[PDB]
Amino acid sequence: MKEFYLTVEQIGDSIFERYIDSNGRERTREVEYKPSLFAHCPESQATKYFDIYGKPCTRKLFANMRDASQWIKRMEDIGLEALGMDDFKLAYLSDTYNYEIKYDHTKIRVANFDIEVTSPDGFPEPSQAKHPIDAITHYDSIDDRFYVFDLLNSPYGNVEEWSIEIAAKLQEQGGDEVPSEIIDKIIYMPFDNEKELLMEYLNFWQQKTPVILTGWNVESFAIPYVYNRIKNIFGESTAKRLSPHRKTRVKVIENMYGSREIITLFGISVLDYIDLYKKFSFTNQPSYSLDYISEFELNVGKLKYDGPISKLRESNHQRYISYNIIAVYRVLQIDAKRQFINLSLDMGYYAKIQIQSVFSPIKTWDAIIFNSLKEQNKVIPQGRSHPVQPYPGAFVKEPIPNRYKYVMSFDLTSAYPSIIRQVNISPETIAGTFKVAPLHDYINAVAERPSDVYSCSPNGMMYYKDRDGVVPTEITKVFNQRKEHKGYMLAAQRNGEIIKEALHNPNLSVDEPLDVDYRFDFSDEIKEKIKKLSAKSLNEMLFRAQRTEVAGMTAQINRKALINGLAGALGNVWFRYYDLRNATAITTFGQMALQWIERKVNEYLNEVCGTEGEAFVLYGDTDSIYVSADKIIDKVGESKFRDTNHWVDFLDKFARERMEPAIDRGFREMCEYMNNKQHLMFMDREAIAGPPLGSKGIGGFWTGKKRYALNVWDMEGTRYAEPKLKIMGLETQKSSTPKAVQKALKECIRRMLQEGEESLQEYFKEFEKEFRQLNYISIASVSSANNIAKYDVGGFPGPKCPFHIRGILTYNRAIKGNIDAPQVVEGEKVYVLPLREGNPFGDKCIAWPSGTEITDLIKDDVLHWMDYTVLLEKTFIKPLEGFTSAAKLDYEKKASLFDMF
DNA sequence: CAGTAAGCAGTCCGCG
DNA sequence: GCGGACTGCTTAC
Ligand SMILES: Nc1ncnc2c1ncn2[C@H]1C[C@H](O)[C@@H](COP(=O)(O)OP(=O)(O)OP(=O)(O)O)O1
Ligand SMILES: [Ca+2]
Ligand SMILES: [Ca+2]
Ligand SMILES: [Ca+2]
Ligand SMILES: [Ca+2]
Ligand SMILES: [Ca+2]
Repeated sequence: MKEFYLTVEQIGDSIFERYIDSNGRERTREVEYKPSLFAHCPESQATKYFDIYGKPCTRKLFANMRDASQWIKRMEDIGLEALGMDDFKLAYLSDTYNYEIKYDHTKIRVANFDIEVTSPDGFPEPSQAKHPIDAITHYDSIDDRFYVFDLLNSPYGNVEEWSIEIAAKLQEQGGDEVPSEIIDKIIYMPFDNEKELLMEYLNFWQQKTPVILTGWNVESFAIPYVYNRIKNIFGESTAKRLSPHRKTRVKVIENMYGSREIITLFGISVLDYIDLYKKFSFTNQPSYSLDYISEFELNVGKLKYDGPISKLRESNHQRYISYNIIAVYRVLQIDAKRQFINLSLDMGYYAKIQIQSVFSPIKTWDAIIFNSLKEQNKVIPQGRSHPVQPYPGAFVKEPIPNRYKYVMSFDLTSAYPSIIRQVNISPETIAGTFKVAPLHDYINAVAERPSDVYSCSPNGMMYYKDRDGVVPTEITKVFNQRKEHKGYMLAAQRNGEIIKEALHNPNLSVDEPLDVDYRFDFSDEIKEKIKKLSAKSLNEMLFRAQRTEVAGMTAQINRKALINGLAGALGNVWFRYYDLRNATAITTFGQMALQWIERKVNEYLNEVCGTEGEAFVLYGDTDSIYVSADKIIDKVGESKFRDTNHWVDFLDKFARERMEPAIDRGFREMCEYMNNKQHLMFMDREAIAGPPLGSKGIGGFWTGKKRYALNVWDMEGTRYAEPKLKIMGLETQKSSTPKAVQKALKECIRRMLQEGEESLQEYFKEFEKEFRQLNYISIASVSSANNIAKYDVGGFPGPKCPFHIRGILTYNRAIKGNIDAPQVVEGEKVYVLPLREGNPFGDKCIAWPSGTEITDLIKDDVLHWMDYTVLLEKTFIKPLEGFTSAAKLDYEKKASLFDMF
């Protein structure tokens, strides 16, 4: 097999590399890597190295990495550019793996661990590590085993051994329901004392040294806790054994407010699953507890126990251990679904970076572009300092707030990356500037043609047409990967809808789910067999289809994020190729394209309908248009349609056979006008939206920019078994809106769009009458809580104190002098409730940590004083009034003359 | 981390 | 009470 790196570090003048050799064995080597850097030189001097602009360079080979770093400094002191890859491990990987990396995940040791620490005096701070580690569960991907290290004797209580037999039993038998599929994979090790536990853990770690290290909050909790506890008991040298090269750094994490402490283990790649989830999941969650995320992702019940966690070990050690094991398994289950570890490996190996660098698109792109340029003996420019400067972004059309009955949407495939490729936007392809006219002159095709030689953006930039830039070249490769995975995602989705249909008529049989590849559209033979399956087999197939769809989503959406991050990186002062000329070339071309095509679509539709001046495009955002199809439907007449699916077909055909050719023609003209390198503006139909045939549903509505709802029948070629709501921006979509409120508002919207005014009034009336019964958590608002200290003035709200911070301060007073009460953590999320006048908390709201029950001390008082009226008005009624006035509907029946009888 | 646009909640305060 | 300036937070792209 081909070799691949596992980890790489620079330590002084050595590269330390862990790798898989040609026999699939793990090895470690220390290499005294001699880096090269580059300086411009005279033309008269023969060389094969040129910078990205074609100026000749001489290579400088250094005796060692420190000489190279010192040289960079002296070049700054002289005032001359020091060219080449200044991150020497990236140069090392590029030299050592000068081919596309084919990796084998089965040879990569992925460790997933979690620790428990009993603490009587509040949260056990990792930087102090003053309490014994009383349990570790460490799952090893190569052994496929959960290694359980269990402390039997502690100053906080001596306990009996954990029982695997009780662990396996149902909770209704008194057991812990540790899933049966892992029972045989548990290797249980009890210990008489913490020192032997930790010594054995370190010996185990030595034998099975993680390459990828993950778990839930491991970076901010488990790793620094284990490190510091070992440090405190044994000394530094012993704690450094967590690093295969015995090197660690205490690293400070700083954004804007405050700072925390993480331990960098040299030669390990830490991918904390919480950070993987935040970067790659594209959710915003009200809470990031593992119980909360597990429930959301896996539909598994909360891990339940009596009393506080600080008393759980002594009261029920059996359950204490079982829950530590389950917690480790839950992260593996989330990963089997979401496949974020697989994604990280793919992207890391593609770029040739440290795997943990996948969190940084700047570092990812820096390395991809470096490897690409190196191939052609080209030399990358030195990174420079730039002051942060604002620059313009997308255009968003102001919609007329209204109901909109029939709507078809279109938007550009991979808009920004496509602009980059079409225009040929790249550091080395800048050809010059032209004299710019106001944007509107380009939109209306009245401005002078920018160039007869170069490819242009309406921001005034011109680009070469003779050859692709490195940015277009590399962005295209990742775009193509994205496209392949999106294809699989969409096929899985369509296949899902086939199964849902079939589920209307399940067969009364005992049979099995078909063995099929859900990434490909089901053949006719598969469809026929599906129509004969039991409900059990169909449901199993649906679950499997949806799992495939999720896997495709992870792979495609994060590749989309990476390429979109390249368009962004051009406006990031930290990027090697930062250039506001290029960042603005992209955004300004986008504004033009949207408004250009708005004009073209309006002109086309006024033509087919025989009108003038009428606005068919009602909305657009960045690269999308929403076209009113009322007139199209009305031209055949609603009476002509057999059912909903019939008009959906008709509009689908109209979009494909009339709209898209017209759109393509308009964009080809724009490409010619801008003299671009390649026409790549592909604006495909997204949504077909409307009310159910013969209903009083309104179909859709807009309240304003980035705020709308549509009843959709077909999304990007997926024809739904049941209509789906596309809601953007409205409160149903915000993590800040109470759970129960999101649900009620969504049902109100469903009724509006599918059923009409009267249905809406029925549901509102019922919701208003019943809502006081809803669980307090389900009706609590949610907010991130930053700068708690800034607004805290002796425990009371300072000037301009935000509502949610006020709540926290209320909470802090209510729990003051309580060591065991959960503390609100700076920068984390809180639930927030309003309080009625004259409550014992002495303020108008309270907040507590999100994803948790409020502490029992005050729970009963919060419940007694919760202001249901304020809650209702602010979270439900106010947004609903916004929706209904926009749609010209009433959520309460108005008096009519019929009332006289 | 460190792409921009733009919505709504809330504070503070004006607005005769 | 609304709205304007402002802070805070959260989406849509
Ligand atoms: N998360 C993001 N980061 C940076 N730029 C973004 C992000 N989301 C959207 N954009 C910018 C770049 C996109 O090309 C453009 C249009 O957004 P959008 O339609 O969501 O994606 P897209 O056009 O790149 O992919 P798709 O093919 O799925 O439509 O807006
Ligand atoms: Ca725990
Ligand atoms: Ca798009
Ligand atoms: Ca599309
Ligand atoms: Ca059937
Ligand atoms: Ca779009």
